[PDB]
Amino acid sequence: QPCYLYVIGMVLTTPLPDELNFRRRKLYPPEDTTRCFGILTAKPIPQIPHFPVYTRSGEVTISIELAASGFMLSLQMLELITRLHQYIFSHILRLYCVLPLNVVTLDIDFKFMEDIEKSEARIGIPSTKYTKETPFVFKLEDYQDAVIIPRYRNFDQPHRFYVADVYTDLTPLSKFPSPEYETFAEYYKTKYNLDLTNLNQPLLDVDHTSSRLNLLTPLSSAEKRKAKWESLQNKQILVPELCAIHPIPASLWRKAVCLPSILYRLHC
RNA sequence: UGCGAAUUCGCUU
RNA sequence: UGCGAAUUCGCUU
Repeated sequence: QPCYLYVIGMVLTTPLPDELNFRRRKLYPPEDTTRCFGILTAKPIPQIPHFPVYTRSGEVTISIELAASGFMLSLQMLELITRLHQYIFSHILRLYCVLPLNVVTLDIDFKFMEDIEKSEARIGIPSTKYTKETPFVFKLEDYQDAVIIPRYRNFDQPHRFYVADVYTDLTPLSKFPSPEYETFAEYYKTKYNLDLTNLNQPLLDVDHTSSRLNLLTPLSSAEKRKAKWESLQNKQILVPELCAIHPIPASLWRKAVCLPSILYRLHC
């Protein structure tokens, strides 16, 4: 049997208005980045009507458009698409084929997949050898569209964070929030015993990547505790030298988290 | 919107 | 060894 390839078209048709931007976020139109997701099927898809997913940035209209049909794919290629599929749900979201598309005309982003398979920060936390002679080097560009994880805690279940702001006015030698430490560098030294080989780097603003499965629609003592918690998490200021960059870029992570909504919608 | 701890209560016959 | 409610605390920077 041949193949059918659909694009999951996303547009932010209604951006979050100021009065609903409680966590005062930056809005992120999906349509601003060319890479996105798609569905590879054996049987064709019945043209579903446009439907909204409610995301951090506003109301995104989802549309399922046909990209190709009646073509073939090699076993090796299917094995790759497949592995990726399992990776998206087991590792990215921690939950026939969902795969990434990208221009060169949208198409299967095999290279991107090859990079995910090749990256050392794809499953957990990679090791590094920063020394005085081989210092951590900060390239701003690597933190524009990025998702990072702390290298120094949660080995078994790494938390992942959107880079929300690069604070260039800050350094690990800037004053630390809590009184018990003079500086960021001291905090990580006294507490985690981490030495920094770069004391000029900017610091990072973060935003948790976690989401509610179901976004098809727009509080107890449980949200009352998860309040202060999730709030403190997003008030955390991170040091790049201490964070690994995730192979999946942020702007696609934003799109990936709409996937469980969309597939639920399509199966009904 | 998590990992845990304690305390006090509701639902069964 | 569940479904919920309230109260008070621990872990992040």
